[PDB]
Amino acid sequence: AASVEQREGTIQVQGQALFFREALPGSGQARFSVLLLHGIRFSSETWQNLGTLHRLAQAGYRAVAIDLPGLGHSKEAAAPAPIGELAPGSFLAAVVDALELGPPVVISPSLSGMYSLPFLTAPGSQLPGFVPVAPICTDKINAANYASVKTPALIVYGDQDPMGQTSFEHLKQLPNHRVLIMKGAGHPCYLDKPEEWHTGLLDFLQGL
Repeated sequence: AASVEQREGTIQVQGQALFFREALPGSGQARFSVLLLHGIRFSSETWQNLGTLHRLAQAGYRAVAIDLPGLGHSKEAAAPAPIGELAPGSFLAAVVDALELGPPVVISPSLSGMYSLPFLTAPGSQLPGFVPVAPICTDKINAANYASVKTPALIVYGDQDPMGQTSFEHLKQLPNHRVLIMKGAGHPCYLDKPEEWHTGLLDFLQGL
């Protein structure tokens, strides 16, 4: 195909440089943008090697994966908050603004929950789609705020992941959601069953 991918992996966000990898259609046109976050043991590089950025690009989407503060090639950036608490919801807004992605579908697994959830619930921040993958901090957002989010959600998790069921109890409070349970998969379920993950993901993005 004619998929263009760049890793100018550098944008200034709240005074710090963050690394990012990107893949887009090539014509330069895309239905909308998809922002991918990562777990503490991974980074944007994991999405690249898994083929996700490329897959999404050839399907007509602009795919952008960043490295969160202190991880990956963003090692010298300082995290806005410590593991244990929510990061400012305005952090990802700055990210989106620097890359000029426009309202994006946010894929948020594990650790990134601390960044994505506060953003999903930020004032006036109505996203096109949200794809949580056993995020942390789901219990830090109260029912009232979850019920206020109208953005479509695809709750994905592996049935072998104890955080799957736990986080689901809170996430199910999202008004518009669908569940994608990956049988025989663990916490990083997208790595255990790539085909099932990519198929479910694309199917979801199509219905937006």
